[PDB]
Amino acid sequence: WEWPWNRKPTKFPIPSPNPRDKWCRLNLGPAWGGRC
Repeated sequence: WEWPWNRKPTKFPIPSPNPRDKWCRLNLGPAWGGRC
């Protein structure tokens, strides 16, 4: 009860990731549609 753990981080590591992150450039399929 005396150590710096306030306001935890954000913006996970490594830039706009390829892996399942903002992926999809067109209309998907399996469990998608219209949306990303």
